[PDB]
Amino acid sequence: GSPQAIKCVVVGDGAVGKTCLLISYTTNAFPGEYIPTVFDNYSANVMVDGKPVNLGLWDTAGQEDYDRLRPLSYPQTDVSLICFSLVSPASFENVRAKWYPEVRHHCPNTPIILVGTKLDLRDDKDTIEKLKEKKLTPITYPQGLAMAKEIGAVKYLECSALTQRGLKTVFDEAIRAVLCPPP
Ligand SMILES: Nc1nc2c(ncn2[C@@H]2O[C@H](COP(=O)(O)OP(=O)(O)NP(=O)(O)O)[C@@H](O)[C@H]2O)c(=O)[nH]1
Ligand SMILES: [Mg+2]
Repeated sequence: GSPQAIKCVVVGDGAVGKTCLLISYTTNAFPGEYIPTVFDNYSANVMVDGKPVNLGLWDTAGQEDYDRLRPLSYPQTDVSLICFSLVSPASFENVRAKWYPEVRHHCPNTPIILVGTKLDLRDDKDTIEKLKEKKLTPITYPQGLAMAKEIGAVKYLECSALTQRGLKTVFDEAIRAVLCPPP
């Protein structure tokens, strides 16, 4: 047959690491240094569970200024990654306050993966200490999983675009959430 075409849209607050996640996955290199994007397209031709897939990846802008344009990326979405940074509690709460409602509205009845980004920073002695000074604490795995279940996500996954810990898994699971498994 042909590789199954699967459209995956990536959303979440500005600076949670959406573009880095995509560039790290598709090229194996982490981009130079930060810079907001305005809807870039990426792709991956891969095997998952013995099936070839053409994964089309749609990056989106997290900033509020791009709210009116973001919806143009949603038609025909097969799976959505809702991203939050593990070291930004606000970005976590925005999963329920903003991103889930937006995705559910524009992409009803398609799978969602919840992605906790910047896993390397949850492990950063410094970063922790620094969050502490601000009365913040990183989001834990159980906390993340609970958000996932609240929003009906098929999976909760944690990763670092920088170290690539758990990176491949995010995309294999986004594809698995779409494919029809064996009998
Ligand atoms: N430590 C660390 N930093 C990361 C990781 N991923 C992205 N970052 C950093 O976080 C910042 C934002 O990343 P970026 O991918 O541009 O975020 P975005 O979600 O695409 N922002 P926007 O919605 O504005 O386009 C950059 O400084 C980038 O280096 C990570 O896995 N670990
Ligand atoms: Mg970006």
